[PDB]
Amino acid sequence: SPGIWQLDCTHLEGKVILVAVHVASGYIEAEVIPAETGQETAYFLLKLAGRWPVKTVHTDNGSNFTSTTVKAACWWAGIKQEFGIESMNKELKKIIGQVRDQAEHLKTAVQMAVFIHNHKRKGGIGGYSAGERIVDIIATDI
Amino acid sequence: CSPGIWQLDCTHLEGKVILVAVHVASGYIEAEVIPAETGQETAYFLLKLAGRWPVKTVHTDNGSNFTSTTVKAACWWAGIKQEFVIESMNKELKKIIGQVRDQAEHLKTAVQMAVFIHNHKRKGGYSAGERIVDIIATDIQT
Ligand SMILES: Nc1nc2ccc(F)cc2s1
Repeated sequence: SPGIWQLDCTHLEGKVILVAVHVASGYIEAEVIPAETGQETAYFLLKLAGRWPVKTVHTDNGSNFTSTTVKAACWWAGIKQEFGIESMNKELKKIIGQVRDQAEHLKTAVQMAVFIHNHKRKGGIGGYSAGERIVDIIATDI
Repeated sequence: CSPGIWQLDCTHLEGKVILVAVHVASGYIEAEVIPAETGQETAYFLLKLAGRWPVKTVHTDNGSNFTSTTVKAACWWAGIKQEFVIESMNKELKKIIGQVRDQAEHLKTAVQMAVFIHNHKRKGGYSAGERIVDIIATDIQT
């Protein structure tokens, strides 16, 4: 189902990175957040939901994800939370390692890695990148 | 017009700076309150945008944040041509901001609520969110 996303917090360089994956496509969005809090998580989720048609979000029982602020954002946006990507975290961290030297700050490196992940040609022919896939899948669904 | 073209501009509200991106072919928008009207903040926003959508060309005015070499380096890295609608989009967005404000103390949150309403709810029978995905998918498929 094209409305399903997984969200998770992972950790690198002593910082927190919130990762969202579109399950059907493998498309990713990620951002370094100042602290592993409900407030930061809710803002991230609200931005995500204004951009893609988000219906259900699967997370673990981490305190940021079970927070009242996240519950409120999901309620406002009409998102169903399921409690309850690890390979995605691994792939994202791998790409981060590949570009890390091209930025001073991890926050910039993370966005470079998202770009690379979503846009890189897969299987030796155009049209099968994560970013091309999510667009095709969502368009076909509507 | 080409599905890879976006316009970016800054607008102001309550003494804060709001960076706005419009996908020209669809009317879809992304916006965020940014800490300062700087090249660094603009470049970060643009890198995130470019990691999410296939951005080929960005139109802006000659504001110092848009002409900065940090924005230029981001465009180089991401393969984006800079060229030096949004007017009305700014007014539209501000109107919605007032309408969602009841669940948003901070303008930061309000802005994202308004983007959500603009892209998903307004149908003026497709939403801008449906249109962008259909325009881009059709481009990919051809
Ligand atoms: N490596 C790690 N860094 C942080 C930073 C914050 C936090 F809450 C948990 C962790 S685990």
